[PDB]
Amino acid sequence: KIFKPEELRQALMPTLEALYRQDPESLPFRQPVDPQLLGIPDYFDIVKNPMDLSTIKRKLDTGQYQEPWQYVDDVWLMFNNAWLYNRKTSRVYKFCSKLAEVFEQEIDPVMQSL
Ligand SMILES: COc1ccc(N2C(=O)CCC[C@H]2c2nc3cc(-c4c(C)noc4C)ccc3n2[C@@H]2CCN(S(C)(=O)=O)C2)cc1Cl
Repeated sequence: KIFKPEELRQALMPTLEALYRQDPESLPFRQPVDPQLLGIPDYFDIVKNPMDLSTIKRKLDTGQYQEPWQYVDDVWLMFNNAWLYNRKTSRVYKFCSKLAEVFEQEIDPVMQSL
């Protein structure tokens, strides 16, 4: 099945909207991690392929995803990076987990019906 970008946007955008609707949980994920601003010079030692909601949104908006799995991969990349870098005791890690739960719940029926 070849998907039109507009069909992908239509189908997938609500799952991204669900992530943004999580407040305050999505707030650390809405822009790329800035290690200079945050004083964390080892961030890019640990995280080689950064990802965040703004990047995912731009890619969906501009039709960069050919297939739904590619979107799903970038969402999980974002989550995996945050789980890798941050300690499980941290607020950011727990918020990562909350967003991943919401994502799993929302993406499931969407993938089925694609
Ligand atoms: C709304 O939730 C938060 C709001 C602020 C915090 N923060 C603190 O509690 C301590 C001060 C720094 C701040 C904060 N920590 C961030 C961590 C990340 C991040 C992620 C994701 N993956 O690895 C790292 C590292 C990202 C942002 C963090 N911030 C603030 C939240 C919003 N900003 S910003 C100004 O760059 O857009 C920085 C953390 C959380 Cl979970």
